[PDB]
Amino acid sequence: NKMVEYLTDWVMGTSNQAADDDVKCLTRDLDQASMEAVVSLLAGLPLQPEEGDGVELMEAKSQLFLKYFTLFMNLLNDCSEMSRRLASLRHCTVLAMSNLLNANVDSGLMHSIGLGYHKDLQTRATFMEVLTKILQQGIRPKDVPGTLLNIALLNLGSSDPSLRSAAYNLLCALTCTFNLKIEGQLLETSGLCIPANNTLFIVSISKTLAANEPHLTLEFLEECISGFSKSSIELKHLCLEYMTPWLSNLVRFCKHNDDAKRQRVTAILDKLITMTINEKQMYPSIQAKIWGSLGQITDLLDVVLDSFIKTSATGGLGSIKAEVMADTAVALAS
Amino acid sequence: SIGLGYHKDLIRPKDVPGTLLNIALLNLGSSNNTLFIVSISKTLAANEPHLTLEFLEECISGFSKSSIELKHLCLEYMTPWLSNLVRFCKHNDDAKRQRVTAILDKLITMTINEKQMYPSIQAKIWGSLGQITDLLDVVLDSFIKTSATGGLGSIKAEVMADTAVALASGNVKLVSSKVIGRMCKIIDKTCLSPTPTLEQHLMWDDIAILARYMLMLSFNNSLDVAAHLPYLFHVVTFLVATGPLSLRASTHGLVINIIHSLCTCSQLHFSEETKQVLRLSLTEFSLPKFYLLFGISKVKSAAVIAFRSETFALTSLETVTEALLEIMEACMRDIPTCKWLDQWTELAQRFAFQYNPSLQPRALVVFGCISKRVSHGQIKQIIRILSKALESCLKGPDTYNSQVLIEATVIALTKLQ
Repeated sequence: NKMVEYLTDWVMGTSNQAADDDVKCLTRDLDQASMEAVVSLLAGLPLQPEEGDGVELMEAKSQLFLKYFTLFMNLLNDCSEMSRRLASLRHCTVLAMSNLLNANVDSGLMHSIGLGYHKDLQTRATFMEVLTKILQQGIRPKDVPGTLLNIALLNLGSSDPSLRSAAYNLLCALTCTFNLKIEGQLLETSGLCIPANNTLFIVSISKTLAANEPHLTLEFLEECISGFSKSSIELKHLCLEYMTPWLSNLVRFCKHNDDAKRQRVTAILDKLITMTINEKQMYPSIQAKIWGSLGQITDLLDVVLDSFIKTSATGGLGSIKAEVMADTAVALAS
Repeated sequence: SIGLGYHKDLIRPKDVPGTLLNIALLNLGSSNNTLFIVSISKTLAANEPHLTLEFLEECISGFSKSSIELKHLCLEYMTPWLSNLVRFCKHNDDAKRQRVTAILDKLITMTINEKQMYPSIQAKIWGSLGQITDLLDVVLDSFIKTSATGGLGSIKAEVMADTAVALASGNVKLVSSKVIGRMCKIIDKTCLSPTPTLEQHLMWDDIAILARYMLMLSFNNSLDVAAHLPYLFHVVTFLVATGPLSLRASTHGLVINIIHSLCTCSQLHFSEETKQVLRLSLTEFSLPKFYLLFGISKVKSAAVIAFRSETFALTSLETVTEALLEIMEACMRDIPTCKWLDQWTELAQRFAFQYNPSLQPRALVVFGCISKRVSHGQIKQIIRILSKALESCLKGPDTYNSQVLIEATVIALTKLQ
């Protein structure tokens, strides 16, 4: 593990220092070879930090893993958009990242969950292929449930056939491992030609998972509200569609005698209010879908109204937040 | 002069009720009364479902000129009115029929154009208009006509193929049966004006357009395989390694998806061994050999090439048909009353002994490979087919078709005997 810190410095040492076409091609070839060497070296390599300053293993492992992961992501995110090397180098980098992640289970996904949404759908596809392997090796895997379910459900309705296939295989793995009452219809496969219009299928899967398995109902909601900002408009519509079936479950985890649970519910409601205030293009959809459904449940009215009032005090009189929440009170009332 | 209600930024007197109600409903939301307007629209649609035609025409017309938020409101309060269109479906008026055709065409143009709200547009309009079992025939006919006008590989054709999944979400059996029956009917009716190959036929555009419908409806058992398996196998046998590379990949994906749906359908309970055979078949169908057998070789993945816009030998078709028959007979060990081989044998012998330039060379081999009991009439017909093909090759300049038919007859005899 010692030489990793060296060749990591060597890797992407001149990712932007090239100045000549021949120099650029030679540096790209050298980077491809070095990436191949690092990928081969990290394959199965445990992540054991050098003995630190009386530190726990968790902190040193997180620091080292984060250093390598950010180095690799900086290399790859700059590696998109020498001309022939652009694809081989990208694949070598992502293979190295996969071999790093698979080696360390409770030292990985914490900082890797942000690659699922990404911007490079090819990157995301590989990420969900990796997670499928990991979950089949028979952050604790309790909170990983909803966080992974959101990623898989969101990535089914993508615009790349490979991405949808990867997401489908991920749901197959997650349902098999976590025993979710989705009646067990999915079977893992490859070469599937998943149709592009999977809105009804994803929405039905989410509805059945919510009703049959309202076990998590919080990690999924937090992840979906977080990722609703990071998606595109069409996927914003899809995400609202399969998140509407879940907002009903928030009632049960609202009156529980836990301060952490109440704070989590309050944060979810605050994020939803912020989404309502900010997203103006699809405003009637957001109202009639989220708030028009949240109003139909009697228990959560006190919490929702209190969040409205607190955000009104924070935003200030005459501010966009005040007007938005005054109007959305009409939607909540109905 | 009623058009001024559909303003810019800030005549029978019976139907003007709806033609003015549309203006009122749209204008109520201009600059949060969306819930009120939507509820008013739903209540009017239910309690007063009298016209349901002038109002829909007016709303579709006004959707084009509205704003994005106004478009959201328009879809929201107009979706409740699409369900009531079922009443004016069995009506015995030619004018009403033309009106419904125009309305469906306008909705199709809206679905194709406004791609921003596309998930919501589909789930609201088509996800509701599918369930009305009376209007399925009209919807599918308009779909096929629009796709034909676009042609294969068109934006309209792709959008219709994608929207067929939404339509079939509601009524899987009806739409699946309609699509399969129309494709089988086109294939059969191809036997009236024979041409040397299918890609040279006049109905090839129809065949290609209807194939992608099955490709998109195959996933997640939206074709009801447990009832349409023989026709799917028949179509695949006639389509294997035919047409452009996109269609070859589509055929491969269709077979893979049909096998997957058969393996993951809950309407047919299977023993452990049968499901194991099916899973092994799905594993084998992705191997490098079958990619060459389907003609989709030197492609990394079939799905990647397929969702975008080479000579074939009868030995390959024999191998593919044998594999499919293995899967089919493996399935049949559990369904006691299954008559699938009878159906496929009937649909193969139908095309085996009737002349055609393109369907007969394939059909003879498929019949030989699939048949379970031959009789002397079949043998005599096969031998006479060989004799007539030899005579045609000797006389007619078309050497390739005659040689292929001779080879098909020889292979059919080899299997049948």
